[PDB]
Amino acid sequence: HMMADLVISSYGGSFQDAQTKAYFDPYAKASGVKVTGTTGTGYAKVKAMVESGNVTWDVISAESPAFASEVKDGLLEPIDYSVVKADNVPENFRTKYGVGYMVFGTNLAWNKDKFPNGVTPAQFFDPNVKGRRVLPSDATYSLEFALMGDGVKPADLYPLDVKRALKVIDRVKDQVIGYKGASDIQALMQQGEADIVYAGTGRIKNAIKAGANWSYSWEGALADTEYWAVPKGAPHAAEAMKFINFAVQAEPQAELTRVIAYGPTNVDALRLLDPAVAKDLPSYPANAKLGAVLNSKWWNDNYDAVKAEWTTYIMQ
Ligand SMILES: O=C(O)[C@@H]1C=CC(=O)N1C[C@@H](O)[C@@H](O)[C@H](O)[C@H](O)CO
Repeated sequence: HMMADLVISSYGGSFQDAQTKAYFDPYAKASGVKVTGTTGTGYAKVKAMVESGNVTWDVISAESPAFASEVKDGLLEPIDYSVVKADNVPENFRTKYGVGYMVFGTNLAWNKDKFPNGVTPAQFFDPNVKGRRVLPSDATYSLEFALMGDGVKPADLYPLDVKRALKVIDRVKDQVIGYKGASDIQALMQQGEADIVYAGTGRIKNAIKAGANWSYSWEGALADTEYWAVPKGAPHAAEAMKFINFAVQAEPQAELTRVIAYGPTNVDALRLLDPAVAKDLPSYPANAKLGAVLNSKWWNDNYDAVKAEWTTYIMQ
């Protein structure tokens, strides 16, 4: 049994606040287990922890390119499907080393006072459009936005033309104030320290709810899948499977979407929600046609080479 906290690593800020309300606190109440949310999730951190042999994280939230790299390096425990019992979660989300629990869009957002007529992906990469820009911390999401912004059709994205994408970012690189994580981006929006960003739909909508006079579009947006995974050598690997089972059920999945504008993988969650929530999701036909879906197969094969270039690229 659990004699200490079940440690869950995520992204912090409003998204972790949402996960705590929908998954962490309800599981703690249902199981009697102490659940502690932490930050730092990512492939580099998971690798360092697992390879050290000093594993302090029991459950991780992994975005599909980070998840792909973790699987490739044998950093995760296989999911116990005798424990994770969710026939209403499509089999393609129920993978060997992780369970797809959320579908999320990454969108172009603008401050309405600086840009009342909005910003298109073409205008984001236009040197003549003046404004403090924030791009994501890694090459993932960033490269696809640069390419769609430069006129690459969403259907023609992969294999990513990395050279072109970087030459595209090069046009507005002097106006890019940072390459930040989701929590840092939401704080910059709320503090009015940026004018144009590329961030998670839920982070944008939560900043607006909190008073940020910002807007966004689905033009050049990138949709991705978020996974629950268990680091290899996790001290509470068996309890982690019990948390994952709980979290992927219709009620916790619907509670997540209620608080933050990210979509469920459980097919029975949306009928529990306001019909209007469907319009703020990447799968919505009017939204889907304007952007693309991240290809994790491409990132699985190309992440290491792209990362080696990206690190040197953002270090000027
Ligand atoms: O935390 C969020 O609201 C969103 C929703 C899931 C997710 O992975 N998020 C983070 C990404 O949008 C992004 O911040 C990413 O981790 C970095 O760009 C590093 O690749």
